[PDB]
Amino acid sequence: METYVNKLHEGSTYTAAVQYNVLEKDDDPASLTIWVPMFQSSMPADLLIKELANVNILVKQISTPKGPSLRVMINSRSAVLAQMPSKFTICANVSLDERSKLAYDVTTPCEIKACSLTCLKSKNMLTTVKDLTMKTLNPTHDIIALCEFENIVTSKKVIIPTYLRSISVRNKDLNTLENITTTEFKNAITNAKIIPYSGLLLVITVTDNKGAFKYIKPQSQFIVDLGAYLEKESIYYVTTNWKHTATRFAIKPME
Amino acid sequence: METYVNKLHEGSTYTAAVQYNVLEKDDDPASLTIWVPMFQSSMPADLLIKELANVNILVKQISTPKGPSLRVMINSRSAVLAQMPSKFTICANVSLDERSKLAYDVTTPCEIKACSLTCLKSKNMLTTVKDLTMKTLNPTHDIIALCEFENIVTSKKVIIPTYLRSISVRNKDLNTLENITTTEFKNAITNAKIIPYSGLLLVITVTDNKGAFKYIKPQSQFIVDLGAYLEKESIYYVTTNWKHTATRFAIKPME
Ligand SMILES: [K+]
Ligand SMILES: [K+]
Repeated sequence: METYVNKLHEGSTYTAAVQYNVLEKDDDPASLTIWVPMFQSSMPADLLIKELANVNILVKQISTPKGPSLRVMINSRSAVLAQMPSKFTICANVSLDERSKLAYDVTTPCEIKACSLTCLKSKNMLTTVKDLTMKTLNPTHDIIALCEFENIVTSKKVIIPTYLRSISVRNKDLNTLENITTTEFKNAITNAKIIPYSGLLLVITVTDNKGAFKYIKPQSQFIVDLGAYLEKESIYYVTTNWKHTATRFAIKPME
Repeated sequence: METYVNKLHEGSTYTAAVQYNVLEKDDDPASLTIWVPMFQSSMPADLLIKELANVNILVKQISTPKGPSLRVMINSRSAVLAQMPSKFTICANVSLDERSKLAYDVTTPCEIKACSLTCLKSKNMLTTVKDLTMKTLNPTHDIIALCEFENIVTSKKVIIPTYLRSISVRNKDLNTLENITTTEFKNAITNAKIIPYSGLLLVITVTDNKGAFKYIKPQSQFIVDLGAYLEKESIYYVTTNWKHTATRFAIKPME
């Protein structure tokens, strides 16, 4: 099994962000990716990944008010994985590969092809997009991150534009935008990481609270979902073959 | 242009449920389907469809907290279509066909290939799945509608299972289920309609409020989204080629 460890946060207690790529144990197997609800651990990541790799996964496709969902079961957990959610539900459209299909309401064993563990800061130092929608007043502009990938098989470039937040900008600040797209903000976008979680997850390190980072807790990790953009993709194919090559941004007047 | 009128409700004032299948005006065109927020009209449907067919549609793909979305603009509206939403946003993953792609933030004219108008009861006589999630106490069972289609090109059968509601069932009622899956309920499922809206929309006529229909307003239309199940399909292909052949149900103990 292929394993991946990315120590974005290098403190002893951290938030584990775990994603498995799996394959139905059957002829004509469905292929799908499962991300586990975040949980805190204190076992060093290079040891925790060995435990994560040894679990057994079963899935069941079900119908919910939101549409098709996958019920996930994780067992064969070792003692440290008491820490880890073992029953939970994820979106089937994101999780399942293009052309991959599961019968409904049948508990289905899956073989693990790969396991990725990303270490993030503690939950109180994580900021979401939803968190920030409650932090603006009559905004004037949208901030979008432009996530650039190269498909290493085809050489094709791919841009995924992901919404970050809306803000209000003073007219005088528009001349250079320097009070909004501060040096801190620009460097944080340039150096942002995209890792295998929620399909893909953009992680921006918020180094202070000025301008485009206003009302964010300093030294937070601002995490952003890309999986909604991967519904029609195979997530395992994407995390194997889409090389993250750059992150840019756009500040757009709102519509 | 192909047009479709389904008079499910045959009163003079009705809720118009309108869906357009369109094609980007370009070489290598994207194909997509747009459904319009429901609105009330009193123009007879066989006349309103002529006005609906004459509109002009433009779309713009944008990024939002929920992922990729399509901003829709409708103009070339005649006087009666003052009644109709002319600017609104829908989910891009449902709307856009498999393998169909739009550049971001570019307002894009679309040619209308087909227009469907379905007449539903007035908004106060429509019941949603969300409405009913607030109408049960420690439920014991889920009710699922099993929507059966035949693909008329390939002859393949397709079942879309859609969640309706959860309910609590008395132990004594389980012997025959007759107090839950009443004669009224059974006939309403058998005779349910699926029409081109929200991708596809299941419409169940609620003929009374007993058993599986408890806490629903009598003579309501219980409307259920199938579009979440069509993300990886082409909606125009589906409404042209998936013939609705039956509707069944399952009452499942909850998990
Ligand atoms: K997918
Ligand atoms: K679709």
